[PDB]
Amino acid sequence: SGFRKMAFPSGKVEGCMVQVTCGTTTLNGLWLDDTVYCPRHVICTAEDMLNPNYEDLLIRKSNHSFLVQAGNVQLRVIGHSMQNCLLRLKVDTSNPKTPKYKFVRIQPGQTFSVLACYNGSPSGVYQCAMRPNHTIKGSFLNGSCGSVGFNIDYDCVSFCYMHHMELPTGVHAGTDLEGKFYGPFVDRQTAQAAGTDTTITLNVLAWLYAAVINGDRWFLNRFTTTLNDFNLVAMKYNYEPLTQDHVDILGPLSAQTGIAVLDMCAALKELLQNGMNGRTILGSTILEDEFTPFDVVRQCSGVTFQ
Amino acid sequence: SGFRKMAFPSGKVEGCMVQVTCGTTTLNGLWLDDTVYCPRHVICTAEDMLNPNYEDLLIRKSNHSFLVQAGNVQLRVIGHSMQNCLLRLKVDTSNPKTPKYKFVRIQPGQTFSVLACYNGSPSGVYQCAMRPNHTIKGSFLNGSCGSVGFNIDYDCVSFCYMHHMELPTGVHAGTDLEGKFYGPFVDRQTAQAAGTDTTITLNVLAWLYAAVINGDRWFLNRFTTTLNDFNLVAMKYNYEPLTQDHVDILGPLSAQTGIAVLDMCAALKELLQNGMNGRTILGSTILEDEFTPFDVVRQCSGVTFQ
Ligand SMILES: O=C(Cn1nnc2ccccc21)N(Cc1cccc(Cl)c1)c1ccc(-c2ccc[nH]c2=O)cc1
Ligand SMILES: O=C(Cn1nnc2ccccc21)N(Cc1cccc(Cl)c1)c1ccc(-c2ccc[nH]c2=O)cc1
Repeated sequence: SGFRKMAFPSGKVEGCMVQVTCGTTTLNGLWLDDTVYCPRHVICTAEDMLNPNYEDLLIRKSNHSFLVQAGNVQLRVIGHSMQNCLLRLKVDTSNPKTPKYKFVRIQPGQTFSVLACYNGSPSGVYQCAMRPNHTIKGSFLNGSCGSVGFNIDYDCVSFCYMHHMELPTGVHAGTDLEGKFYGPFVDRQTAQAAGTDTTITLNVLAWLYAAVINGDRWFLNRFTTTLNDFNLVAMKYNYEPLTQDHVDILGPLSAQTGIAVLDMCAALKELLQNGMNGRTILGSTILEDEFTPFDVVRQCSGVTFQ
Repeated sequence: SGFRKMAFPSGKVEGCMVQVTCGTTTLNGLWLDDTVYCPRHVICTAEDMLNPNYEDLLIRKSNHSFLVQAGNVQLRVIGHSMQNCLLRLKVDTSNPKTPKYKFVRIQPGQTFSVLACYNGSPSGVYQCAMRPNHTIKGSFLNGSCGSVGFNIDYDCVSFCYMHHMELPTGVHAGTDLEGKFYGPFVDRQTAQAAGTDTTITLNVLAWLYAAVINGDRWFLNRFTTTLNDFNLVAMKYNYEPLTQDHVDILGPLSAQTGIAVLDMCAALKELLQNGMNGRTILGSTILEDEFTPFDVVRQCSGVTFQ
């Protein structure tokens, strides 16, 4: 029993974190096989951030413009290239701690673990969601750029995020491990801001199923809803519209608890309209949206507490 | 910016997790140097849990009654002894991944990271507090016994918890790494229940200082309080009494934000009496008590957003 915002064990990723220095500028990088990946803003001075031409900044560097430190070991850079908003540094040594890995581009609403790093040293791990507005509500200080997000499946690390920026509202923006930003953001100083965000409906439904699995039914009711009537309520409360694909994804949870998806939707409509009236769900007074249906199945018992 | 329930990176502990089997009974153990530590209930059948005499159950075992599996490697047991509610197994191999470590007995209100394990395989990591009632609000399923809690300080792992039991209210009980239970609990079937719990006052004050560091002052007020007048309010709301020692611990946070501790206490008295009136603090609608003053300093900027 219990339900916590659980991260994946971080060891497989800790063994891949290094420090990358170009002159006075330092941040973190990810060392897989004989390549180091890092934010391309490592080649900038603070003043270069105002309006950098990365092509122009990079052609002015050599291999030896870059220092890579792995623990107390200097790695020699033997090649370099830009890939979208990342630099790829070829190094003289393959990382002997390289796990089985993949690079994946996650979708909005999906969750991942972040390993917060400073100076190539891991400091902490926590679980995030990719918001609908393509930001993450992380916890990062200056020096955290190049920190990575990931999932683990059967000893394979799926890297999905590399940290680049804190936006003016204190949320975070970054790239996949091909250096494409999540959302409309750019690695230069502009008036860019986080767009309006929405609650991840699918995740709130998954977490209601988690509270039932764990033995709580108080918020259920005798009503059902149509998807259209649910979505008129969602629009009012700044919830993502629910789709048939979302209903289908909730099938396994529905089957484990014997609660039809649209009957769970009816419960959520009533929670949104009426509020929680001093009650909690899995220890929370608000409707949590940072657990996917997959996260609930990973963490909860396969046996409902009936 | 941001504030998250952050765990310590788990790698140093992942490298120490093994599986311990005595007949049909399996759980996790911790492999440091040439010793494996695990809950002594590994020597029980399910029926033995009703009223086990561990001295009597153990004298009936040999070294070869115990199988220890580290990945796909069988470790041979060459000695065994009971230490309070743990078994200590001597093995033929020193763990080459043993980190610098210590065993510490933490105090109520202090936090640690849990590495949830099944069959000697780590599955997840999350941060907990030791409740005043000597339980943790973990997330554990059957098979999780022998999972450990820890802190990390400068590459030294301080082990503080080993998982033994889920109590009837779905919270968790365990031991230090000398096998002494936290709280009044015993490793046998009794009517034992979690005692009444209280909110960790010190931690709520630390988290209010975190919200100020991160740039939020909305809940502050022009009042001050005495420690006695604060504690009459604490008694009413099931908060731990605040002590002078707690005031002294908050000195560094007070100094960083320029808010006197008793002025922060006055803010908390007003939040308890009036509620949050639809507002949030660091994204929360409730007063969070699972961050210590040390956790706030670790995670937050050394520079207040003034
Ligand atoms: O948000 C960042 C870096 N950040 N990432 N999480 C953070 C959390 C807290 C504080 C800062 C953080 N920005 C701003 C930015 C502006 C424009 C484009 C981008 Cl992509 C990022 C940043 C600021 C300074 C520098 C810099 C470059 C060269 C030498 N020295 C430096 O400081 C780099 C990035
Ligand atoms: O709470 C546990 C084991 N637990 N720990 N977190 C859990 C989370 C979810 C479910 C069970 C969990 N109890 C109960 C208990 C009773 C009396 C004393 C203690 Cl100390 C623990 C437990 C139940 C069964 C067995 C058992 C022993 C031998 C062979 N097979 C078995 O199943 C061991 C412990």
